[PDB]
Amino acid sequence: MKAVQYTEIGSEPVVVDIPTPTPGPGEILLKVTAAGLCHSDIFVMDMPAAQYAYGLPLTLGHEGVGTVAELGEGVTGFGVGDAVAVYGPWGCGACHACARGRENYCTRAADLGITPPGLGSPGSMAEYMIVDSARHLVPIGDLDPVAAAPLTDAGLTPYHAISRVLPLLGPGSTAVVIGVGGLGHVGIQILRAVSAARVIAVDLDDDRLALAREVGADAAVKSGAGAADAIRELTGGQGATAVFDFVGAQSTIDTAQQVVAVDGHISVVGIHAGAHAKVGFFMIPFGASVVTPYWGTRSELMEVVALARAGRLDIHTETFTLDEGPAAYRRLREGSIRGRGVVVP
Amino acid sequence: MKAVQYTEIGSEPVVVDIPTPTPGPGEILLKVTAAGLCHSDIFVMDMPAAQYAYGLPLTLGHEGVGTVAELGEGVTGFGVGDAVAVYGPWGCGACHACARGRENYCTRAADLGITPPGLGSPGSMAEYMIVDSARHLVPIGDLDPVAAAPLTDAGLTPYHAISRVLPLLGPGSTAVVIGVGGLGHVGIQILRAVSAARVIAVDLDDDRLALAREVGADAAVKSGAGAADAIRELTGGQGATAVFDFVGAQSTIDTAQQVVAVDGHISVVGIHAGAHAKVGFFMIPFGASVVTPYWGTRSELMEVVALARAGRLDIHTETFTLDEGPAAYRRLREGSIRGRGVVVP
Amino acid sequence: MKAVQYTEIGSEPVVVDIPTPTPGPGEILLKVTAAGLCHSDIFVMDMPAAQYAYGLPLTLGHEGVGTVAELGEGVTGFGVGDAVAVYGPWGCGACHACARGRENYCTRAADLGITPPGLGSPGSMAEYMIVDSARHLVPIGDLDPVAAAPLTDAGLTPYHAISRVLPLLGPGSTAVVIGVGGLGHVGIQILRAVSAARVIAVDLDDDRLALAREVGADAAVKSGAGAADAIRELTGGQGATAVFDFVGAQSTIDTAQQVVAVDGHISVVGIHAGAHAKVGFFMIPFGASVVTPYWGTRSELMEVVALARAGRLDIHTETFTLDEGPAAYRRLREGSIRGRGVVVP
Amino acid sequence: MKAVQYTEIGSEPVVVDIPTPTPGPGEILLKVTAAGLCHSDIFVMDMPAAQYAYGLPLTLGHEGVGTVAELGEGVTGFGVGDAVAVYGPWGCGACHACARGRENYCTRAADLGITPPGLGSPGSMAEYMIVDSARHLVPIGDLDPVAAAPLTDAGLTPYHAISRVLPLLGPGSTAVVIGVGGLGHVGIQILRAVSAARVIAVDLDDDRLALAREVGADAAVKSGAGAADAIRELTGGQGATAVFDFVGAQSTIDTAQQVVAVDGHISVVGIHAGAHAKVGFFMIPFGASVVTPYWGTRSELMEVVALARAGRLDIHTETFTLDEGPAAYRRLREGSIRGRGVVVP
Ligand SMILES: NC(=O)c1ccc[n+]([C@@H]2O[C@H](COP(=O)([O-])OP(=O)(O)OC[C@H]3O[C@@H](n4cnc5c(N)ncnc54)[C@H](O)[C@@H]3O)[C@@H](O)[C@H]2O)c1
Ligand SMILES: NC(=O)c1ccc[n+]([C@@H]2O[C@H](COP(=O)([O-])OP(=O)(O)OC[C@H]3O[C@@H](n4cnc5c(N)ncnc54)[C@H](O)[C@@H]3O)[C@@H](O)[C@H]2O)c1
Ligand SMILES: NC(=O)c1ccc[n+]([C@@H]2O[C@H](COP(=O)([O-])OP(=O)(O)OC[C@H]3O[C@@H](n4cnc5c(N)ncnc54)[C@H](O)[C@@H]3O)[C@@H](O)[C@H]2O)c1
Ligand SMILES: NC(=O)c1ccc[n+]([C@@H]2O[C@H](COP(=O)([O-])OP(=O)(O)OC[C@H]3O[C@@H](n4cnc5c(N)ncnc54)[C@H](O)[C@@H]3O)[C@@H](O)[C@H]2O)c1
Ligand SMILES: [Zn+2]
Ligand SMILES: [Zn+2]
Ligand SMILES: [Zn+2]
Ligand SMILES: [Zn+2]
Ligand SMILES: [Zn+2]
Ligand SMILES: [Zn+2]
Ligand SMILES: [Zn+2]
Ligand SMILES: [Zn+2]
Repeated sequence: MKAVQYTEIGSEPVVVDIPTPTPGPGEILLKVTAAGLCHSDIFVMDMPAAQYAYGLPLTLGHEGVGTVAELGEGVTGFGVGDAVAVYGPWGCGACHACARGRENYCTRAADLGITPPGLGSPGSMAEYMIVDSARHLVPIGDLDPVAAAPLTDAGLTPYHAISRVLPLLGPGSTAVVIGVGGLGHVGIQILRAVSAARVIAVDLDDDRLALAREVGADAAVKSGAGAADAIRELTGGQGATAVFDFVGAQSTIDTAQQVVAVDGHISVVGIHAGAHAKVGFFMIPFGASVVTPYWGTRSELMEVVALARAGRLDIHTETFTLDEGPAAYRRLREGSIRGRGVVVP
Repeated sequence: MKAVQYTEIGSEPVVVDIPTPTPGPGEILLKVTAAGLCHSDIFVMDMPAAQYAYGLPLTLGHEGVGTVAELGEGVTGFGVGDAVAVYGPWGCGACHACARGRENYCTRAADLGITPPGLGSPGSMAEYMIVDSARHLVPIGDLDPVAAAPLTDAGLTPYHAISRVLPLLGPGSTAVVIGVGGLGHVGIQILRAVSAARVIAVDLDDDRLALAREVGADAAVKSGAGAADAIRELTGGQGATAVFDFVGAQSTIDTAQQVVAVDGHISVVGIHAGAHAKVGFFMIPFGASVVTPYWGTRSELMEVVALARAGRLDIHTETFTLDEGPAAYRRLREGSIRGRGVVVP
Repeated sequence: MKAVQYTEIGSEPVVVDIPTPTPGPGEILLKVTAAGLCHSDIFVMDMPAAQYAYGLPLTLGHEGVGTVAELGEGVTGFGVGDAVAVYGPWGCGACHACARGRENYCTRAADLGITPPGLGSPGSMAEYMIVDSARHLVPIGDLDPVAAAPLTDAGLTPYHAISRVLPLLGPGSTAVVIGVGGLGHVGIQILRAVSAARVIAVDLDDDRLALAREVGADAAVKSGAGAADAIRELTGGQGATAVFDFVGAQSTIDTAQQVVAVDGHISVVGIHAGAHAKVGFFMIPFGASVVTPYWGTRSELMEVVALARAGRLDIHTETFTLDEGPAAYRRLREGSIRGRGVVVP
Repeated sequence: MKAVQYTEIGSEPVVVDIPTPTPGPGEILLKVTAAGLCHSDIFVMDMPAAQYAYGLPLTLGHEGVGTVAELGEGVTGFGVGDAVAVYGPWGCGACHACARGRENYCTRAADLGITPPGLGSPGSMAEYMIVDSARHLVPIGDLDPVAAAPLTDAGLTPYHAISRVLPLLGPGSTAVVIGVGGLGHVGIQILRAVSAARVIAVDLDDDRLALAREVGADAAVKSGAGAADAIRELTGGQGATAVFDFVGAQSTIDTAQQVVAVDGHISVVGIHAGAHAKVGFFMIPFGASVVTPYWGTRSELMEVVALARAGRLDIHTETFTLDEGPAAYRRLREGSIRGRGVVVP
């Protein structure tokens, strides 16, 4: 089968031919119908040799949608042909966090060597993929697979981050979204669907600001040195109830601390090496909590799928072939994918 | 009347003789029965002239209990003789936060120049004090005033910090308490009363470790370079569900980040200028939130008083006269008060 | 001044001339700009002499908006001319419930004879009204008073009822609204604004079904014997996550129990003498909780006003003069006010 | 193997000899070390033929602990020898409720015919039992099996009921526990461990009131006509924040409604044919929610075990042989087991 793999430290992903896999006991083989590119793939491929821990080669792609092709021995709950999305942050399934479907916060996964598809286990950017267990599949019914693939991360991660502090986001609240890319442009729509928050979007690029308005942002602000003041002008000196930073650079985190309200929240979702919020007296308002959330929970993925089926999400995508896999990643690096890049095998 | 005041930037507090205040409309005059010393007083008195903002002179004492002595015009809801504790973090009373009793997170107080007694307004460390409004008094009934004064902050503050994440502290959880002083020793007892968390205490002083055990900590380990390893030995690789740092030095925050669990919590309660948690990827576990909480809410103060009335709080105190005020603050600076220092005018 | 009063048991309200009131200490005098009619007014007037406890005469009107006309001694926080809404369920202001702004659940108000305007205290259906304390006024800025008056109950009450179980109403959830009248037509709109719930409206009146669709209901079905089956056809055998019954007749409550989901919720909001949910095994699904909520909290009222200011609420009203007061109550009785009747003095 | 089975409508259970089961794919065979008797078993056996739905014969016992004796094909996560407690309310594992581990509220189980061991599937009152899947096993380590068995229901069910409203039970709150039997005597101890509530116990029998005090009730009161007054005598006319009714007869539910506080909670846990709370205006206080909860969640069972391991639970048991099975049910019917009856095969 055809797949797109990271094969050498510091090199670009390449199209390879590798054996179509066979599902073992408990496992499920999907024919992949759509595979999303995530900016985290770029972070991974940029890691120095001394830090990269996912193994080589690695079939990329941790946003996966497909149809069930073959059932491993003993698998129940799905039949051949079923359209499903892959729950990515695999956990042990048995610890206290896993018991609540919070497998993203599994306390055993690291020790047991359990890794996500595309991030340690073979990913979805191939004609076929293996899923470890039936509980990491979620039915999507007749959802267009291309729009559905981003739901597994671009949808799921912001959904989780927002969900952590949803009770803060009542009428009169303001939510700031920094970074209107794959995650950001979906995060705006989630905010509008599950809360009455006023949504202020922030990006370096005017066209991304335009995208922000297209998907529902009430306001759009240019990132950089003037952004904090501009956000405050919109909120009055009260500041923003919550800031969801899908960039996570030191500059954006700094902006977030300068606009967040007393008893508010900063979610640092974007990943930038060494960048960090500075949480201490006189450096952040009283009671404004900060967190680096990770991916999302099982029930949350189901909720994201429900938003999509209700027509509440307009996922902006561009489609590529598998052969275009490497070219798509160059486009992602350069910031020319207006939304989510999705490979259709 | 006799009072203890901060009078000169960089000097020691001095016992003075100022006029006895008279309650204006809405105000209540208390005969002060007990005034707690707080380590925050030391921070305030150590601020450079360029940073000190509370005005000179200042009557110290933001932990106050007393008996209703005189009602200002219009005041209803209390009678002369009523024993009361004073709610410290005064708010505008009208904003969204205040409307929920969360006056500590009032978004108007700073602009309106509303300040706490002993931290901008005349404090409790005098024979008498003024309270601005009935809603800032809470009934204590027949509670011993000496052990009651500390409830207003030594109790309230850790109680609020713990309350922010109470749902995390189920059976099986671990709470670490760094700093077993005024706040810490009460924080331990709160944890034991409102949760099933296992409580691990940390301090530099072995006698304070003993105190931690006396008030019900399950374990108590020396602070410093070996603390994180010792803590982890006790919890196993899982780490602590929540860390309540009542020291807030960089070293103690660092320890906090080194032991906190995935999806856990760090509460930086102690105040050390420039000290801050570093919240970013690869520097703290996924999902581990961090906050600097501030004082507490009105209903929380009521709840702390209810804990004390139910005999759940063994508050350790040393009693001083007003004249001993300055000396008591020296005792606190050097760390020789086993618990809370309390002045009885 | 002119006012509409209930003056004798079993009779209709009448237009009377009574003295314009003078604000005492702490009180505020409003020039009333809008007074809403509530169906609870009909319940009150329909009570037998032996049950009616609100005293006679009684100036009706517990939905009130006005401008501050006169300040009582020592009142602060408002100036003459300020546009305000009246928070109705007055509480003691000092109990644990009140300290959280939940004055609707005040545990002292009964004992202290603290009653709401229009429901024991003189109401808003008059040229002027007295408000007991500044904490019972909420600023409405430039909101049109006619549309604003219903926010104080028709908005507040459903808002509170929904807010009790907001975390249940995630994507994929369903909320049934029974009764598309004053409260119901606003409750529909609150659901769409603060949740991703699908909204199914239920009413006896075909024109009210149309109103439900006009204000955002995803579906509307005829009430009565066939309604449960029809609701279930819409939701599949899962049933409705939550049912908000703004009628509260035995028949509508029976419908609610027949459609509510496992671990769902029934909020019996509407008031019908003797009607009640029957909560017992085999009579209702496991975990489906039931409550009769009352009015709403202070912070909730602020949140309702914020919804209105953000253009999230389209309140359907019909305007009457004071002289038309009694005629308007007759219209309310016959069910010919499409939304909320509002008197403009 | 020997087992205790319900074999004939209206008859007592009998000791039988039936084949030892063999684990199918995914299933686990346990050697049973302890099997708890529950009063629900009596309710089941008292069901008329027309209502009884669990099939005959039925091996009784929905409280089970044992050691892993054999793994079915492809089972992972447990080894032969492992000591485990059985999670009883089996769900589909894949719906939105199950994804959160709330299998007790699975919306698919009825339609799929998924039934609990002892309540439709073969129970634990036998030398060996089958568990359908690994996710329904929780490790107990070296916990004594006799005292562990009750954790799976007598512990889990009260734990879940209390957990639904735990935020209500702060310092100053009162929890009433009606019925100090298998569940009740554990419920009292859970309240003391996970909250600061004052616990008032109610029972018909003085010796059960003695039991209540032995396990930490703050007060004990005779059930019946005088109970409501006696509870209010203890709580002051304020009422009880929460009432956990482990009897659930019309009379005890009536008592609960007569004592519950405004904005409080009644949990109808006990099962008595036809009895129900009557939730309507003037029949119950404002905001006081009522629910019939069912069993408990996966993470809750883990928490219960964690309480036991930390020594927070003193489970009163009497031990029986399998041969004494029927005799023990006679003892339970007459109310002469002082706590929980446990069969040790
Ligand atoms: N925490 C998690 O569990 C997790 C999950 C998924 C993605 N991520 C991270 O989230 C981030 C976003 O991922 P993506 O795939 O949506 O990225 P993307 O490449 O699709 O979009 C990046 C967007 O951010 C904007 N941007 C860059 N710098 C900015 C700045 N200084 N200020 C404002 N906007 C700026 C760009 O213009 C672009 O619109 C990445 O860092 C990724 O690694 C984290
Ligand atoms: N966030 C808030 O609203 C707020 C409110 C009250 C107090 N505080 C702060 O809390 C802190 C504690 O106040 P307090 O009155 O309890 O002080 P305290 O003087 O009574 O007690 C200090 C304790 O901390 C211990 N300690 C100091 N350094 C330590 C370290 N490196 N490791 C372990 N233990 C150490 C000491 O041995 C002593 O037992 C102060 O910084 C105070 O300003 C903050
Ligand atoms: N619990 C509280 O705090 C609270 C607060 C305000 C109002 N209420 C109660 O809410 C109820 C509604 O008040 P309102 O002013 O909105 O009433 P309304 O007269 O404005 O509207 C009544 C609506 O209910 C519909 N209706 C009547 N019977 C019905 C039935 N059998 N099935 C379906 N629809 C039916 C009518 O067609 C009409 O559309 C009243 O009982 C009032 O007492 C309770
Ligand atoms: N909802 C659920 O998921 C679930 C789960 C387990 C048990 N239950 C039910 O809970 C109830 C208790 O079960 P158990 O096994 O603990 O019972 P048990 O037989 O062990 O104990 C019953 C206790 O209730 C007392 N009692 C009986 N009538 C009383 C009254 N009128 N007032 C006060 N006390 C009274 C008895 O004296 C005894 O102490 C049963 O009805 C059972 O079916 C429900
Ligand atoms: Zn990603
Ligand atoms: Zn796990
Ligand atoms: Zn202090
Ligand atoms: Zn305020
Ligand atoms: Zn009303
Ligand atoms: Zn009150
Ligand atoms: Zn049972
Ligand atoms: Zn299920």
